[PDB]
Amino acid sequence: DPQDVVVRLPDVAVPGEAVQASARQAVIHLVDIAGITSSTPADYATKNLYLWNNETCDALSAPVADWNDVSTTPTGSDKYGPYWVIPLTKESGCINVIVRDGTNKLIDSDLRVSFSDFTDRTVSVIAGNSAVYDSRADAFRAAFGVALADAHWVDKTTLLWPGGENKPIVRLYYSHSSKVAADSNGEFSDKYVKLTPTTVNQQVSMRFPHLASYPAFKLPDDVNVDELLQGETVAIAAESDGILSSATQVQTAGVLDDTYAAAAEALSYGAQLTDSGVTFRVWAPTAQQVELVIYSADKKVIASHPMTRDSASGAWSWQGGSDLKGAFYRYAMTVYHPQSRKVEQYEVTDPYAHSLSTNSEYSQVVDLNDSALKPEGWDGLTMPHAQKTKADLAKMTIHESHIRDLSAWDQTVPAELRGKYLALTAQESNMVQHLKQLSASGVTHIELLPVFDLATVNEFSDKVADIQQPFSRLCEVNSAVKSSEFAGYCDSGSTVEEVLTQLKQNDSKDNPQVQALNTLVAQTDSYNWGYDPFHYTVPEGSYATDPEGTARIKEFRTMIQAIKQDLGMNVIMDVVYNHTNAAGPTDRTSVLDKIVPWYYQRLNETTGSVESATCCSDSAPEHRMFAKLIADSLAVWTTDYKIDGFRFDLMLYHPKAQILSAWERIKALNPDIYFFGEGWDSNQSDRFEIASQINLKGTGIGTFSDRLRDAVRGGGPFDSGDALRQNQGVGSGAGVLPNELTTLSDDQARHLADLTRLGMAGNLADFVLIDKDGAVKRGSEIDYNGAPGGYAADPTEVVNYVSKHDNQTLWDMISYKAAQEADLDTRVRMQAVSLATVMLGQGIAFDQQGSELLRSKSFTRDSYDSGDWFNRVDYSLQDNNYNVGMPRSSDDGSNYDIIARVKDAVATPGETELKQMTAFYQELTALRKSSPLFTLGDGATVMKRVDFRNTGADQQTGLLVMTIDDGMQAGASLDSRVDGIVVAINAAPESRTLQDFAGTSLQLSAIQQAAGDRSLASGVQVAADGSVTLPAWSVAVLELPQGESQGAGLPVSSK
Ligand SMILES: OC[C@H]1O[C@@H]2O[C@H]3[C@H](O)[C@@H](O)[C@@H](O[C@H]4[C@H](O)[C@@H](O)[C@@H](O[C@H]5[C@H](O)[C@@H](O)[C@@H](O[C@H]6[C@H](O)[C@@H](O)[C@@H](O[C@H]7[C@H](O)[C@@H](O)[C@@H](O[C@H]8[C@H](O)[C@@H](O)[C@@H](O[C@H]9[C@H](O)[C@@H](O)[C@@H](O[C@H]1[C@H](O)[C@H]2O)O[C@@H]9CO)O[C@@H]8CO)O[C@@H]7CO)O[C@@H]6CO)O[C@@H]5CO)O[C@@H]4CO)O[C@@H]3CO
Ligand SMILES: OC[C@H]1O[C@@H]2O[C@H]3[C@H](O)[C@@H](O)[C@@H](O[C@H]4[C@H](O)[C@@H](O)[C@@H](O[C@H]5[C@H](O)[C@@H](O)[C@@H](O[C@H]6[C@H](O)[C@@H](O)[C@@H](O[C@H]7[C@H](O)[C@@H](O)[C@@H](O[C@H]8[C@H](O)[C@@H](O)[C@@H](O[C@H]9[C@H](O)[C@@H](O)[C@@H](O[C@H]1[C@H](O)[C@H]2O)O[C@@H]9CO)O[C@@H]8CO)O[C@@H]7CO)O[C@@H]6CO)O[C@@H]5CO)O[C@@H]4CO)O[C@@H]3CO
Ligand SMILES: [Ca+2]
Ligand SMILES: [Ca+2]
Ligand SMILES: [Ca+2]
Ligand SMILES: [Ca+2]
Ligand SMILES: [Ca+2]
Repeated sequence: DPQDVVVRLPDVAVPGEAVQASARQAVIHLVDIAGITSSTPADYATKNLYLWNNETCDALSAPVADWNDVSTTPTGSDKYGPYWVIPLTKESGCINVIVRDGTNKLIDSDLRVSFSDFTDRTVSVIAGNSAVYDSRADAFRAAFGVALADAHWVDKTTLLWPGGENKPIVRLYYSHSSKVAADSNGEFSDKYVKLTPTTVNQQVSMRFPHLASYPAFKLPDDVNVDELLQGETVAIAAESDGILSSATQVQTAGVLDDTYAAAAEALSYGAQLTDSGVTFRVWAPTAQQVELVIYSADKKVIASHPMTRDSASGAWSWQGGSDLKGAFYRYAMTVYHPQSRKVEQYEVTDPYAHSLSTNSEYSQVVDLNDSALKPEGWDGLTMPHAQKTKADLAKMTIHESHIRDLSAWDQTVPAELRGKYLALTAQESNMVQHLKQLSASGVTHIELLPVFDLATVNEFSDKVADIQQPFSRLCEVNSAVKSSEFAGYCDSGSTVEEVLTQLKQNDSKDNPQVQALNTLVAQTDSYNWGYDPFHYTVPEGSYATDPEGTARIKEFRTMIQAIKQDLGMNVIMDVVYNHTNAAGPTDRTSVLDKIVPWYYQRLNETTGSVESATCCSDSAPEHRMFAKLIADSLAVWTTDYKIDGFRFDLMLYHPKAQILSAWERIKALNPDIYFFGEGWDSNQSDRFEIASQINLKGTGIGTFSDRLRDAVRGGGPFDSGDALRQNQGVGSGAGVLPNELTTLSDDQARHLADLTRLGMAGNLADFVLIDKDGAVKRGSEIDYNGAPGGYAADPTEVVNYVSKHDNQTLWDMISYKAAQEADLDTRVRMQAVSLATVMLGQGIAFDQQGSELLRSKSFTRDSYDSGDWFNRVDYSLQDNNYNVGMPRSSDDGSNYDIIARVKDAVATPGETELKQMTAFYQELTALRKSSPLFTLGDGATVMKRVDFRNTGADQQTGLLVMTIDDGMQAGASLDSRVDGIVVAINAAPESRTLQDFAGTSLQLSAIQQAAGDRSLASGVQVAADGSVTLPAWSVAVLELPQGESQGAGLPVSSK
């Protein structure tokens, strides 16, 4: 088309520098983009700089602090703009500048000119842009070149772009093999499509509501999208004469979904065994070439196959023989990546990989149904615990565990199984026997921290050193140790563990030496929580005895079978679909973003940079093919690994619709699978309806409740310093046993009691209780940091807990918070009292591995990379890992002062306390499952049967009294043995007497009577008249015994 105006650069040269700063000088160019378009010779008399020294930048020589002084006018100027020569006292550091016309800012931003980064101290700026450029050419190309990525090709015919609104020429340029750039004639001569303004359709605004305010443009219905998506596309806008306004890169995930997803969703992906052979398929709708590279066991290329592109789906496939089973493979990609703007060439593992080589370098063809990859009996393995009804689900009592935390320290686990899946098969080890005991007593589910393929442990054992090994080994594999203050131990002949123990003696807030060595250990040990996804649907390799090939698959299943069959527990996996470990075209662990660049990651709407609000490389579960990958991945964990439930990490970054979609998909495989996650606020509500506590009401999708958690623990996860001690919780005596720093008022204490009672009734929005002032409140009317406290529809949608892998352990919180006068035995009872609010509540019960052993991390708040030393759990019951060194200073350094003040208040728990806490713990879990009344499942049923005494403004502070009705006003007798239950948690130093049940023949539960002196209710007195005397820091479960008819019980009061 020749009538089309040709888009071109300004008909002016790219500018050199006006002047170059001399000694004790800096030079600022203002590149006058408007006057480069020229017309009228520009007048710069009113341009001026405001120059001042503060504390961070002070190099200016004679800065005039008078804001109203506009006399710092240009030193000179040429056709490209003015420049300023600025005297200096020094050529290092920086200067502060605001660029003005008169007193108005041309750049609404205090500028810092760093001599350290601009060594010739000669920089350029442009009006309306806070960026400091090294040269006018750079700034010039910034203004008249490609920049950012704010154009959004969202379906076949709709481009959303700011830069093109009310511009005469708006075009989508595209180049198959090079980056769209101006000619030798300054002309953009690459091929393009023409764009005409239009109106955002309803389907596009529904799909992309965060973009609905973007100026919309239409493409011809006959544009060949497949051709444009093969290379670079750049949206370009231009004036009426053809001069370039702006040019930006294009985000294409919307049009990729509109063009390909319907066809692509019908296909299955990865290396798939069939009856004819093996079918390979990978989704790569923008790739120019995909070659399947086949590797021998020793990683030699033994074949290379150009794959067949299916043009409806953008998937690539190839079919080979059945003998390819066990073979290693990668996809050789030829694909444009917008981040580098190059057509990249690299081999990538399969995102649908189901088996891996060591350290995930190669994917491997596997048939997960092979009986060689199954323990004997696998196919008939069943759930030891039902999950079918809401009452089934409410019984869930979760023990959140980590593969190394379980066995790394257990000398009774065979050495070669320590830190391995197979440690769970060590039937006589302390660890497994302790777990069996916990299961007999009513822990029902093991929840496993990441056992999918994580990135952050090196699976080549030669490159790893663990604290149980010689310190010389640590030196060999970690070259930083050589130049560390611990270098001398390289010759010591002792283990790293022996050195860390030795370092305990002089370790202090002033000499944090244990943490110092451990930070080096952490770089090259086997330890990480593993919230760092490499491949979503392969087991982690470092947890296998053999990480090379399929061995880990059978070992994983042997563990799963042992937990269900040897230990009697169901299994929940933590899954982390909300982010990838890395993105872009070069990083070793960028898998998804090498194959389909900019599709699987969530990007900033204007820069196209991968967002990091999760921590890392944010994913895009709102995109259709990643939603499919998630669902397909869960299908394998469900069917092929027999996982009973999934906990979604940062579920709030997922659309509600996508989570429910995945759930219906998985429920069609197994109807009893349970989904829950972290449903905080992801700040993504502008893009879709997030999968949050609030939005998931009624769905049956569970969420961690932070309500009872914070009320019982005290404070919040972002407390530091004195606040860690001041913010006592119900479990540590808020308002009844104050420590020396706190100012908690009685009203504040009663408010925590409201959140705790609300949580023990399942944290429902509609539950009705009497609040701290004696007023009638619905759950949703109790405040929690401004949000409605109660949010659920059924208690199965709420997971209560007072300790978790992240943030401080319960014991460390009690240690921060307990008054000096609380002795060691009282603190053990505070731990049990805290856990009682979870274990005796209607919400699903969740707890950190080792709360029953008073688990400590030496005050470490965030132990994800703190190794075996700080995450130690001692199943030989010698101690609780308390006081083993100051925690990592980079995250807890601002807590050293309060740590040192509170740390040594009482002795460190030893074997007597550990056994006592475990008995306490098993007493609580046995109580939880002793009656269906504790686990009613259905919220309306909770509302009809659960009530509280000792409420209102004159309540006895810290005394929690819950009643569960099994009498006629409620409905049927769900429990044949009792007409009602009373739960009384006396979180207080005073003994207390209940008269609410005078005359009722109330009696103590048989479980607690049988524990005798060892019971949380030791010393409870039930008088003849039915009054109950509760010791300090006690938990009592009482019951109305049943006679041969459902009695009156404990009718809920209508309020
Ligand atoms: O001395 C205490 C503060 O110390 C530190 O501040 C120093 C800076 O670090 C240092 O760089 C330098 O400041 C320079 C600054 O960085 C440059 O940007 C520039 O400032 C000029 C600015 O760019 C112009 O726009 C203009 O300012 C006008 C402004 O735009 C206009 O809106 C109005 O300002 C009024 C505010 O709108 C109004 O809210 C109110 O201000 C409140 C304020 O909001 C409130 O927070 C409180 O101020 C606190 C402050 O928050 C504290 O942090 C602390 O200040 C210290 C800083 O933190 C350090 O950074 O204490 C303050 C309490 O005294 O109370 C204010 C009420 O008084 O009123 C505003 C004024 O009426 O008016 C101006 C009109 O000119 O001109 C600016 C310069 O004139 O140049 C700065 C160099 O002067 O120096 C700082 C030390 O002086
Ligand atoms: O994103 C990086 C962080 O990731 C990890 O954080 C995870 C948490 O550990 C985990 O518990 C969960 O958090 C959710 C939480 O469980 C839910 O309850 C809820 O959180 C809400 C909370 O309950 C409410 O109280 C309220 O918070 C208010 C708060 O009460 C109030 O005091 C104030 O907050 C101020 C702080 O008190 C004050 O100290 C300071 O905070 C600074 C901080 O000092 C500084 O170091 C820096 O923070 C860093 C941090 O040090 C880094 O380690 C890293 O944080 C990560 C965590 O460590 C991970 O464990 O990066 C941070 C910076 O990005 O900067 C802080 C300030 O920005 O000032 C605070 C105010 O500015 O106000 C708030 C009210 O706004 O609302 C809470 C909502 O967030 O939901 C949580 C979901 O985030 O999951 C986390 C997963 O990421
Ligand atoms: Ca320069
Ligand atoms: Ca791994
Ligand atoms: Ca580590
Ligand atoms: Ca956002
Ligand atoms: Ca009954």
